[PDB]
Amino acid sequence: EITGLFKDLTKVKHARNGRLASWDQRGKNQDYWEIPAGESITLGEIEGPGCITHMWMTSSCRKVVAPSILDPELNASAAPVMEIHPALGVIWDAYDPFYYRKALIKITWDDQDTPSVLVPFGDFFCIGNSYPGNFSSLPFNVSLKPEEAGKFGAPCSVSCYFPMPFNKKAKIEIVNDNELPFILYFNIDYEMYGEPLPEDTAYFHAAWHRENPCNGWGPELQVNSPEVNNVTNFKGENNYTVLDVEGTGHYVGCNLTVKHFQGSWWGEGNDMFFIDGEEYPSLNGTGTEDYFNHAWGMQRNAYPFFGTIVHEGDTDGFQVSYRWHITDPVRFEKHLKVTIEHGHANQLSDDWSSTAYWYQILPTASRITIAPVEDRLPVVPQLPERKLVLPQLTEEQQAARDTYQKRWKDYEPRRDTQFRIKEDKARRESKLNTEFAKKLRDAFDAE
Amino acid sequence: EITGLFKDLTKVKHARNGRLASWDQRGKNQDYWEIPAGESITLGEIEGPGCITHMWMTSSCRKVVAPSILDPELNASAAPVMEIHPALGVIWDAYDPFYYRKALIKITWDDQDTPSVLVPFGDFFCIGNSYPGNFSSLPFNVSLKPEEAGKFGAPCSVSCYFPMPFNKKAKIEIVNDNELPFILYFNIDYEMYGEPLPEDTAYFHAAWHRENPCNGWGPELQVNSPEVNNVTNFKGENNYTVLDVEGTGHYVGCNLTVKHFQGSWWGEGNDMFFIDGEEYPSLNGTGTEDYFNHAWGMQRNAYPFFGTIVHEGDTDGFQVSYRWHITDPVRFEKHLKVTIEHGHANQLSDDWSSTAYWYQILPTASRITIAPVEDRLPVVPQLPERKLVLPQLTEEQQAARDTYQKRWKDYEPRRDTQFRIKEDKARRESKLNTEFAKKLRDAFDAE
Amino acid sequence: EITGLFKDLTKVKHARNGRLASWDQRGKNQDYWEIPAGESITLGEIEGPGCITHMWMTSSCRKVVAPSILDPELNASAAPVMEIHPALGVIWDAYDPFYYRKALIKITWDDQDTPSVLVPFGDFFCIGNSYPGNFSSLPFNVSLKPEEAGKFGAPCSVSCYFPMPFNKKAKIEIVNDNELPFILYFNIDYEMYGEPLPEDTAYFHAAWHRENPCNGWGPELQVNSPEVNNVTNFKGENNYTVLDVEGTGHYVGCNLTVKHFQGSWWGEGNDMFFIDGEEYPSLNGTGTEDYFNHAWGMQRNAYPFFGTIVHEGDTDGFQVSYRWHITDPVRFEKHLKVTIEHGHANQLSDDWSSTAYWYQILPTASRITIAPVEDRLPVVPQLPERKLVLPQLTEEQQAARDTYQKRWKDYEPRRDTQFRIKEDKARRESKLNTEFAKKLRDAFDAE
Amino acid sequence: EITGLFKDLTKVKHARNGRLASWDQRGKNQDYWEIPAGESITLGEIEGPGCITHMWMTSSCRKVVAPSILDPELNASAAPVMEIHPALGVIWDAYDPFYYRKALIKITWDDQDTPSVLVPFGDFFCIGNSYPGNFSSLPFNVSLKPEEAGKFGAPCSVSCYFPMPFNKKAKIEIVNDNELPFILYFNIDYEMYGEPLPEDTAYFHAAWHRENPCNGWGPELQVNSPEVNNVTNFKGENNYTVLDVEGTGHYVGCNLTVKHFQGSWWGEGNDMFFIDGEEYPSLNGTGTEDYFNHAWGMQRNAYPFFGTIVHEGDTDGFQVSYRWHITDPVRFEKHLKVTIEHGHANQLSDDWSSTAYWYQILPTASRITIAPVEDRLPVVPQLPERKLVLPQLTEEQQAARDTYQKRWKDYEPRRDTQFRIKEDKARRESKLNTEFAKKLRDAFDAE
Ligand SMILES: OC[C@H]1O[C@@H](O)[C@@H](O)[C@@H]1O
Ligand SMILES: OC[C@H]1O[C@@H](O)[C@@H](O)[C@@H]1O
Ligand SMILES: OC[C@H]1O[C@@H](O)[C@@H](O)[C@@H]1O
Ligand SMILES: OC[C@H]1O[C@@H](O)[C@@H](O)[C@@H]1O
Ligand SMILES: [Ca+2]
Ligand SMILES: [Ca+2]
Ligand SMILES: [Ca+2]
Ligand SMILES: [Ca+2]
Repeated sequence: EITGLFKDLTKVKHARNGRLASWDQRGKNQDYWEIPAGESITLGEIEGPGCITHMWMTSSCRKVVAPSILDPELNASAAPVMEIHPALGVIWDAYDPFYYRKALIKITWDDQDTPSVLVPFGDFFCIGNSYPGNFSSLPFNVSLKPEEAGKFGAPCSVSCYFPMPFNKKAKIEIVNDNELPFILYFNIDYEMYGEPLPEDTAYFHAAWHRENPCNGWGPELQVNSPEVNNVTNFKGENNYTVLDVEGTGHYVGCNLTVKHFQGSWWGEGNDMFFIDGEEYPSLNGTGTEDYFNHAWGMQRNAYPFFGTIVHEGDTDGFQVSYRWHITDPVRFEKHLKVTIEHGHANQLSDDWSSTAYWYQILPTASRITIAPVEDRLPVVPQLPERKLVLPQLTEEQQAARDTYQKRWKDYEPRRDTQFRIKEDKARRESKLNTEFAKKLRDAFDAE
Repeated sequence: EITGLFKDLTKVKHARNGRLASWDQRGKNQDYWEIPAGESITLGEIEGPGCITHMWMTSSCRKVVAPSILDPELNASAAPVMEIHPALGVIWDAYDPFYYRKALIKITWDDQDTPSVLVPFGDFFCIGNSYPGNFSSLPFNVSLKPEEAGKFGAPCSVSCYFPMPFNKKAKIEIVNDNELPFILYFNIDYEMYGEPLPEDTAYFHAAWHRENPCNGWGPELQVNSPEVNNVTNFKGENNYTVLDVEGTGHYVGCNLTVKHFQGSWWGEGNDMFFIDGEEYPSLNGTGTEDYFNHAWGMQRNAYPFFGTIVHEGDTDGFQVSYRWHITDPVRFEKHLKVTIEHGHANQLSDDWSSTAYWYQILPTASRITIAPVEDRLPVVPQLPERKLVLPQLTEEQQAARDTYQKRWKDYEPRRDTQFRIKEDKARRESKLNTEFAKKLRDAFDAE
Repeated sequence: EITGLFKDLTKVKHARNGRLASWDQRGKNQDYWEIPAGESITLGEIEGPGCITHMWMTSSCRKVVAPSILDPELNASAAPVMEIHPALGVIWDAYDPFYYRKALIKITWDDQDTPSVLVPFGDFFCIGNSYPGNFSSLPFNVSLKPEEAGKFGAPCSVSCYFPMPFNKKAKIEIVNDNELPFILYFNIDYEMYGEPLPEDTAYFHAAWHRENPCNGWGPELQVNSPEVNNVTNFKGENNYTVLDVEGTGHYVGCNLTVKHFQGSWWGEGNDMFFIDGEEYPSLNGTGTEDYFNHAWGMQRNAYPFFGTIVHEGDTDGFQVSYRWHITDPVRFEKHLKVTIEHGHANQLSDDWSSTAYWYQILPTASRITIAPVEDRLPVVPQLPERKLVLPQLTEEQQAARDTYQKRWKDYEPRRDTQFRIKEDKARRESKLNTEFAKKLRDAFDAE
Repeated sequence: EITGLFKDLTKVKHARNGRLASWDQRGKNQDYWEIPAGESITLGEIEGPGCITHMWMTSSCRKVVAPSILDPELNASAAPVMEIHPALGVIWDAYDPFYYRKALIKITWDDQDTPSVLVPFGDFFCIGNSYPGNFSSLPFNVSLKPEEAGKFGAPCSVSCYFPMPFNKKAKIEIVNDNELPFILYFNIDYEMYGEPLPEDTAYFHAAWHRENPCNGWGPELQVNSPEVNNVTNFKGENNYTVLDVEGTGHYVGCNLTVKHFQGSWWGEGNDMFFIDGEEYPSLNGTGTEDYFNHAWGMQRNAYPFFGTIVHEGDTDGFQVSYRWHITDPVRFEKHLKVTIEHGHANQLSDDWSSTAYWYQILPTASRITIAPVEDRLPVVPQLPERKLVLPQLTEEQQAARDTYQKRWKDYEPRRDTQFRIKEDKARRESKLNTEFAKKLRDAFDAE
């Protein structure tokens, strides 16, 4: 009979599709949710048994910083994002650079008392450092326009093909720790099953970590100096920790964001895997790019199972990398610790953050935590404070300043009102999304 | 034991390879078929049980438009396509622009009364608008030389890796509705099985559709104006129809060719899927690029499961896109309607054409039809006619024109004869292909 | 329940991960082996039952050609490869151009009296002609820096995802026929199983071949001339042979390196497959790029199942191509001969070399042999020997020459000593890798 | 003493700078003129003796096609050009494609009864076919953003460094034959002399011509066919005419716009120059790209004295080329005819237009004339008429259409009012420019 990776297309399954989407439930063209500031919102709850098969999202986070001559009430029903150059003098909706780190995606399975996915919104979808890079891999993709590329908080399309099965419940939320609301478009595709999945089905988990700085013993020594290279590290007690989880499952890989400070090479450190509580690692690697299957540094390649999302050569000292263990998972019966030396023998004190992805049987024994929002922001240089003192103003210059400020006082509250109306639609459609998914489950189960 | 997408490589299967190919059955180097004008030709018939595993093709359609100083009889045995610049003045075989829409690929399973695949030759192989774009995806690939790219009817290699099981019969035909013959190279690889395929085996299906113009209510209104955006559309009675099919199976995606007329954006319309006769769509999308897993327009990306084949930014207003639902298929027990609003709430009157791909158990309940050839040609701007008046001619210029017309009246019928000869080879090898596949079937079944 | 190519991620397997790596077992930052000149070295032996799931390697081979002002003893403990421009006048470690062809990879399964893999180190990893090209495919990848690309012996990352099951034993070796040692970094991942694999399990095999020159009847005749194209070849006695193997299994593809001499096109020859001892080929192709799923020449494309690794357009007359038959394998019960005509009807006398990959049930019936190292080297044009005569020397010029000669006489032997020390580390780590793999085997089976 | 092309920087000149500019004479930031539709406007008149040394311009011509949610009265005081994507739904100011051909630049010297420069605005500044290309040469330059390039009527900066001496008067005018007004920014630099120039001083002249179609004897014969190539032409009576002028002076070159119809090569025709009424040309060229100092076609090169502005390989069949005879001028005592064969022996019937540049002693003997606006428009292919029909409209769709039509009824006249006010400023500043230029002249002469 039929073999190979396409074989399942040649047999029918009695499974019912459903979809959680930001679709405009007024039937109009606002097919996005305005996610409120400082709030969690449920994209949907799905009753199992079923499986998530595909996620697509895109997003925008703009801060109103100047009055516009665009009617704000009518503007609210036009295109949702005013991609208009500030030089035209007619509007200024600035880019919020770090909104991908200020928002989390949170997934809970089977009404467990802990989430199984708790990751910044960006990093989950392989946006490191809140700074998108255009790439394709087999389970994750980012479609980023070249004219939006190379800035913090650039808009782009994200897609996830990692399957997420659940016997009883799926609850998918966005946690917005931002002071600003943001626009989220999403299509979360699943299928519902007519019979339970095997009780030992492995469920999709993801967790985020940052060490900033890494606790390096030699940050001021040149990388690859004879003195650094002859230091020993076997047990890897101080290694950067990608994942430290208790249970039965397999790790399926990571993304890694590195901001490197000395301007040599951040990546001499070995991956070291500790399976099921062993004291010394059974799986020893050779270097950090080596783990990501590049060599002599990272290259501007993004391959199905590994590579570069954002290359250091294109940025102010930061790299985003990924490797998927899809046909080569790292398996564990009791425990897995995934580590990488942060520089050779933990020499360096760079800014490392990572998303770890794994599958495991429930219950989820490890309690997944997230650093608070103030520990999630990119490290960026800052212009020194310039204490501008106004020259002597003509009456004409003072009246321009006063007229503009009066426009700003009238305009900003009118935009605020339009934001509040859209946030109301989001909270309303959150409920509707869960209600329709319940109706779909019940109608499917009834036959 | 062995898991992951490569696992079937680790176990033998008692199945016998065969291949339908345009190989030169004289044993010489004309390993192509001259497909005759206005005729159908059978690439081959294969007795089941078996599965199509791979198709590769390439093609050329030239029109002789000028006399050549190349001996036409010897020229017939040189390379099959005279890629010689018209400025050399020695030959002119002009490119036929729309031959990809004028020819169909037609596949009938198990001696059914209706084809299960009836699609223009281009569109089946993800050439939209008879206008190749270079790209790769998991099931379909086009390899297009940059020097041939950017023109109607460019030569290129096409490859398909969608499996096509059949229990009783496969009949693969080209329907050439062109006034010209065209050169076809092909390799269709299949394997033969020793036992029947299960009765719930889903068979490969594809069908082509166009709405030109779409029935837009606001083609002259600016896209994303507040008036357009506050129109409602829940039921999608007037949505563009990608697929409307009765049976049990699953949709596995589409290509979509859009020629956009107003010069704004064509893509605001939501995908809406109607499963198993439901009145309101159960699967609600957010936008057309969103369905194709891009955002804020389409990008010049072609990923394994989605993207752009031909970008609007490179063309005279047209886009060719695809999405594959290989791990996330849209299943149906009785019926499936795959629709997309043509602009938000079907505002727009653009030229939309699509290839829908799906698998279903037999029988093919739905008679698959195709629009006639006059309805399949790309919409292109035309130069105004120029009623050129010859100047007063010198004797020398009159002699040149007469000598050239004489050369043309001798040369064209010599080229016509060489075409007719190659067409007799194609008709001969059609029969031989089916005879050999029968020998191979009988020898395999004897052992 | 769960379907599609990711499905195996949703079930746990009670299998234990292991890895053979070049990790520094002093715990320091020499995570590479200095592979000795004219020696074989075991990367590791693993006791089955198990499966290789992933290999990553990179390599460097430099010849010391000038004295350095870098302290040679300290330099041994710095970065392993001195990528320092010779115009600085401080060091010169020249690139060894053909080391990819002078070293072999050699894999023996279940203690058989033949290796099952015996292929030049480069060709195995889809580096043809000892001349890397940057590309991705589903099973094999090369990540080559653009700065390093376009030369013989360029450093690059290689990865292999073809699974390699074994019930009793895996033995992975490098055979270095080079007069120079070379640096090898490697990570070889596998999993160990608690029960045997089915005895009918198909084992990974690969073998290498070269015809230089091919035995052409008409190398001086223009390709695609009428005289060439009307020559017949049905039976393919003189076809280039990619593979000729007795057993039960399936061919999963090749790489092919062609150096072309006449400056026209090397690729008119058809693939012809002979299954189970048939006299005439049952699988006839149409041309060599056609086999590689390109058309009208090879393109600068590398797609998941086929394409170009190195494009003839970018070199001095040579191409490196691949095709993978992963979902479309060529199966055989008794025998398989994979051939391609070398030019149409074997017209041409070019330099062809290939790696064939297949799976088969044990035993390996025939010894896999390899051409000796003198027959494995790329064909490169040579500068005529420029018999330089020194002019009359000033005393200062003579003293400069003597001083330099003297530095070289002291420096070279100090670099030799440092190579011998690293070679001793490789031989020591060879034994430790096998001992650790046995400990892991025993501790796994103990549970 | 000092030599070379820089030498004149080492000697002072008792000459006064002046400048005609579109500077905002309200002292605000509208430093452009809205040139009224269907009017001429004087950029300025300058009393001699003096010399124009430098001209810079840019321009914009938008058509309001949709209602804006931008307040139009406030919008008039923001940036002058709403470079805002129509897909945002907030504004639509469409590009007018042919304004470069609908407006002329007209310069009259010494109050003569003819202009000495009468050339379409675009063509004068080496914008051919109302289609800018980015380039630099010694006397003319275009700086065109890549984002704006590849479209009719793209905004770009133009600069002219040809000197224009005048003993008595310079009058510089724009002649706007467009139905639409357009924005013009300009800076025209000159110096004023304290004594007359020698009376024999040669004055700058330019004239424009178009032959569409050219009067070809053989447009349907393949270019470079032996029949075409053996037709003779010594006297060039039917040659394309770049310049045909009576006086004493020198030709300093041309730009040439060709739209080529047969898709071979337009450029086999020789330049032939007839000096001082000779019957047979004394200067015989070899081909059209040869005249332009390219070969085997035109290249994407733009060099100080010659090259390509717009390359045929980037357009729908049209090329724009230039040559400057700055050190190699073509001198005449009584008469010059500059001709080029329109294809070999005037075979072809393509669309040729040119700007000829020359210097000559006054008087300008013959009126410089120009084809009327309807004879100046690029030849472009036209889409067939779409004859859309509205479907049956919902009450909602009808209400949206009525609301949008009402917004447009109100909005368009509001934009018309703002254009009329800016046109009043242009007419006002025309007078002020000439008044100020007279005050400068008188103040300088007083000194
Ligand atoms: O890729 C080989 C080695 O080169 C260096 O960049 C190290 O990080 C690595 O282990
Ligand atoms: O990608 C987000 C949204 O942007 C617009 O171009 C819409 O087509 C889409 O719904
Ligand atoms: O790809 C079509 C044909 O063109 C030539 O390059 C041949 O090698 C091939 O069979
Ligand atoms: O450049 C040499 C010759 O090549 C052809 O394109 C002719 O137009 C020209 O005279
Ligand atoms: Ca290391
Ligand atoms: Ca929408
Ligand atoms: Ca052939
Ligand atoms: Ca000529």
